[PDB]
Amino acid sequence: NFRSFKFWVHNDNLMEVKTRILRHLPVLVDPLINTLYFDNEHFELYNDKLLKLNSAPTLRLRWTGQLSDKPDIFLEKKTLISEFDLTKLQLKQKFINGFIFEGDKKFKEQTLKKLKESGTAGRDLERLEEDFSEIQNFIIKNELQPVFRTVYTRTAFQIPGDDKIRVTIDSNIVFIKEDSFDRERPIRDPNTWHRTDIDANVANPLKFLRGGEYAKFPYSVMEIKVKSMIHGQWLNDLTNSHLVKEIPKFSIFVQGVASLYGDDEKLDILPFWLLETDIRQ
Repeated sequence: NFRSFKFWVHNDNLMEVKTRILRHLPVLVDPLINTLYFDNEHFELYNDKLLKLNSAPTLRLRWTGQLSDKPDIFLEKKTLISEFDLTKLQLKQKFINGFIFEGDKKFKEQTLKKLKESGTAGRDLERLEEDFSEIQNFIIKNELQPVFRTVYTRTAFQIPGDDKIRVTIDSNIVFIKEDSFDRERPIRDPNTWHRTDIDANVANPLKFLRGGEYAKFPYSVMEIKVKSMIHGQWLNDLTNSHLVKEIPKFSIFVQGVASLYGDDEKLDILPFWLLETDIRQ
């Protein structure tokens, strides 16, 4: 309450797993989700998240669909305190560079000003202000920058107004480098919050992606957030089944860093989840 459990699901079992969940939870009803994770060039956040030091926050920009359609963009900081705490800010696209590269305070200022004018309670205005400051200071203090993106499609299962259980399955998971590490020819321009090729509004925006710039993850990732390892019993039948493979402490952030940069001599440590196994057997 609330506990998170993560599983890998083989493509061969994906449809059966979905049909089983659907018997107990309605499904929300194609667009890619983009999650663009931050770290510094020493991979400190990755190191902490894997060793489990310093509350091990992760930080990402998240938006759905094609950046062209002007989606909402979230900047989200997640920290495990038995319970994950999430600080989530909605950022207007054109302020992102200033906010993450230049310590700009003006988007916060304008936002609070508007909300205050329209009648948001003081206690709320103040909480929002703390959220802005905590995320920006986190970025500045630790020299965080956008490093890599995960892209995937999500199927989400959830009974309205019911907290007990909630289930997501993410498929088509791909990791893509988006760092400004190289002083010449950085993948992402150092003053631009995202690499601009893959977000271009064109037929194939992945045209210029190089092999060493992406990695595919082979399984779907199912997360069950509950109020198996650490009404309720379809859950047991499912998760004690050959159909899902529970993976204690799985982190998509850690996996993406390892998959992309492990062969590039940036990392001292790698996760060992125990992907040589056939997860079906």
